[PDB]
Amino acid sequence: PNVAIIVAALKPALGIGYKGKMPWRLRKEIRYFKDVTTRTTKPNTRNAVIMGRKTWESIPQKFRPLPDRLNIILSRSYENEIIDDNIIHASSIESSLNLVSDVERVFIIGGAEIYNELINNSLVSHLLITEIEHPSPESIEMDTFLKFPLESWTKQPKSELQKFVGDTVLEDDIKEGDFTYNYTLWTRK
Ligand SMILES: NC(=O)C1=CN([C@@H]2O[C@H](COP(=O)(O)OP(=O)(O)OC[C@H]3O[C@@H](n4cnc5c(N)ncnc54)[C@H](OP(=O)(O)O)[C@@H]3O)[C@@H](O)[C@H]2O)C=CC1
Ligand SMILES: CCc1nc(N)nc(N)c1C#CCc1cc(OC)cc(-c2ccc3c(c2)OCO3)c1
Repeated sequence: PNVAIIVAALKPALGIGYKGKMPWRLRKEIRYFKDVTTRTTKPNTRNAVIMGRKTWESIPQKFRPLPDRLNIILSRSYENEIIDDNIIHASSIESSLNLVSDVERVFIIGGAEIYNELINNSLVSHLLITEIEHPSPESIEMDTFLKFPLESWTKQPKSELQKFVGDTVLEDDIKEGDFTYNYTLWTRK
């Protein structure tokens, strides 16, 4: 299964959150998030999403786990166990892949502690970074930042991104309030 990292970051500091939660609510970006992590090319198969313990708690308690997707929560306290059909607790990402079978794609959906560690892993080959632009980056309060070495990564064209998402609509320069974001694909050099 292909392991990929999906994230929304504000240029150029690559910020993601403030005081434990996201400092922006983009309606079309959430729709993009729901479509890519669910869509499958192979018959009778489903995609998996790996998240941190703090992200799982921040996600609405009545709207968890995420429907149509295999929810995997990383925790050093919990053992490699299967609770139900959708929720699986694992210590590492290498152990979670061996435990589950018949999975097409694997997505990494948060958070900061997970992003910074899994970027330097051989399993991850693709990045679905949503680069957000703002006229005044200093105005938005931020304390959480991404530590990615994008110099070792190659930015793929829009045609390569379209193949990865399928028939998902990709709009250029999506303006919501003051924010302007674009979907980009990244592969290892
Ligand atoms: N815009 C975006 O694309 C998104 C932004 N975010 C932002 O990121 C922030 C969340 O990041 P953060 O606070 O770091 O929370 P995380 O989701 O990264 O979870 C951290 C917790 O997960 C556990 N953990 C971390 N690494 C491992 C590991 N390697 N093995 C086992 N367990 C591990 C630890 O708990 P334990 O010791 O119990 O195991 C730790 O306390 C939020 O503020 C949010 O705003 C998050 C998702 C998306
Ligand atoms: C959807 C935001 C997002 N975008 C991208 N590009 N990558 C990501 N990893 C994420 C994310 C995330 C975790 C998260 C945290 C959260 O608490 C603040 C709420 C949501 C969330 C936000 C909107 C939702 C939803 C979940 O279910 C469907 O509608 C989702």
